[PDB]
Amino acid sequence: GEPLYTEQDLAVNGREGFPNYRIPALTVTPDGDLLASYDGRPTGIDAPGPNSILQRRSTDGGRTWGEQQVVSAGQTTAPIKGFSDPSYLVDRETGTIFNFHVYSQRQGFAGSRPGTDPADPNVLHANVATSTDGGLTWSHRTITADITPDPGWRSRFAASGEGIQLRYGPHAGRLIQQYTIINAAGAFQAVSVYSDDHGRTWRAGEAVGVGMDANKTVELSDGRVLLNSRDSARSGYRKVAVSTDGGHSYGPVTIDRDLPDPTNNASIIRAFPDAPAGSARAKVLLFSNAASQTSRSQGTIRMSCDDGQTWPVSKVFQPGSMSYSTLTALPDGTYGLLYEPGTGIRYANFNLAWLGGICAPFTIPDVALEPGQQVTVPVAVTNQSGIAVPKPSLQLDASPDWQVQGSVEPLMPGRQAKGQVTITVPAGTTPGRYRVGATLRTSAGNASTTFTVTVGLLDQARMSIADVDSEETAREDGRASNVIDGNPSTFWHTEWSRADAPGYPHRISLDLGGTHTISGLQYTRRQNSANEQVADYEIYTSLNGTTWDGPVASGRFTTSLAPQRAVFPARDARYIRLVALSEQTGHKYAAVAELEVEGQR
Ligand SMILES: OC[C@H]1O[C@@H](O)[C@H](O)[C@@H](O)[C@H]1O
Ligand code: NA
Repeated sequence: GEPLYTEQDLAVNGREGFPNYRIPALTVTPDGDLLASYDGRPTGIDAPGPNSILQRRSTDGGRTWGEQQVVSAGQTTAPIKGFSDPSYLVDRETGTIFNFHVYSQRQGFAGSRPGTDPADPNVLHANVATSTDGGLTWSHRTITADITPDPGWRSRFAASGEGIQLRYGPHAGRLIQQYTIINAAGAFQAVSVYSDDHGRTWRAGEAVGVGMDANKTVELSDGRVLLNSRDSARSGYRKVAVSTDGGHSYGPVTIDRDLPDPTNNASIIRAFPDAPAGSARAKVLLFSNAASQTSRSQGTIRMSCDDGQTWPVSKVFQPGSMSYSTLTALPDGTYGLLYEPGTGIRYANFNLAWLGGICAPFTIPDVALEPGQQVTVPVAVTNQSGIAVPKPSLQLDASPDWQVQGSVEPLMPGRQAKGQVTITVPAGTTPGRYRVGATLRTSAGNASTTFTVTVGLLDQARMSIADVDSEETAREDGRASNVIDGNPSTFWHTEWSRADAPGYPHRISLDLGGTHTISGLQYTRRQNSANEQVADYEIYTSLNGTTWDGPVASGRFTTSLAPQRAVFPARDARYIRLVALSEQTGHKYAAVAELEVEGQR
């Protein structure tokens, strides 16, 4: 029915006993009682500040809230004791409550020394409070010696927010809390901690990932576990993985470019946690996070109705500052959102009608073309809503001076719809990749997708590296072929891990896959570091890749994060070469996120 958003603080900084409140946690009890947990920070810092774990209770479904009670009390007189980064987990089968948090002594996450004795003051401990009675009374234990089977795992902390219980498959019942660890080589890794015995005993799964951090899991309509992680390598995105063995082990980790993230915690839940395995409702996920690649702001809810493959629906809940957010499914059928507005801990409620979407994701393929050209690309709407909509329309958001229109057949339940998008790119459009937004506008909700229209660039897929002067592959992935992989988040980086690596000049040559009329090169700097930016440069081209004609163009790049063009009289060529002559502030290394070649396909 009617859209609903509502919002109210639970904690403000310098009020009710602490000068700082952070790190939100939120669950629903087998009663329907809502529990909000969070850091009370005397000295305003994460571990090892002598922090407390706090909690409040709503016995009327999120309208009103009881006293600010202490679950875990920090010791601020020496020996100091810190308890921080809270995360709930309900076992709805026994109905027991867990609340995981760190127990820190002298050392934070950074300086945690290997070992697992509770008494050791240089270990950051894994703690879990236990409550068998709805979260009123609490028992306390230290589980580090159970979840460190690799001795070089020198550090750990449970991902703040809320954890899961598997409802399906051979592992049904299993409780799963996510951790981040530090291994011997000091890489940040993701790992599930689980219990097959309702909390009695806990163990660690197989560590997966590099550049990981605070991360969450959700069980999909088929019982697979989706991991969704914070990227500590600062990609601008969420990292993702999947387990087919109930959180023991995950497959390859990828950057999820559907999911821009500023290096912040995020949350991912089942919208319908009790639905049968395999059902339409069992594929529904809500995702909350800072929807900006660069700042903790524009908090955004996304809805997936296809196990998180596609994310058709999104809506901003907070324009301004928004750090950690966590979601929880309410018994009333609405949703709890506990986030960080900046003044402490806020509690928000929304319903699915607020989100304002239609479960009907659509695909419109990427298209390549020269300027002057007209092209029809099809639309395929996968109507997952199961409802009739007489007259849907397609709004497109393309460049100001393009000729664009969208169209979509009537929307029918259970069956797909067809649509079309015609595009004319006028003569004189700047060569580039154009991200065009498409919106499906309908009576019962909107869905939207993006697709790229490449204008006068050559196909990267046909390209290869012909030569590179220098590349780092030992201590990080700085392969030259990264300039032609599509991903501004992966880069070429000249060797750095050895001291005798060359400085400038640097060189990278592309083989174009064939001979093409070419007229320019677009350079994209490395996005997450500023000391390997190319300044002075020359460009060369070749037909046979050994006789080089040039410099055909020359100049100096800016510190602009966007693609920058270097243009030259059109000419046939099978190869193009970039010579980086200098760095922006004089440094040894070059990094390049992307090279595109302006030319005729
Ligand atoms: O030695 C310089 C290196 O510094 C590292 O910290 C960085 O991750 C590398 O990309 C490289 O720039
Ligand atoms: Na790249």
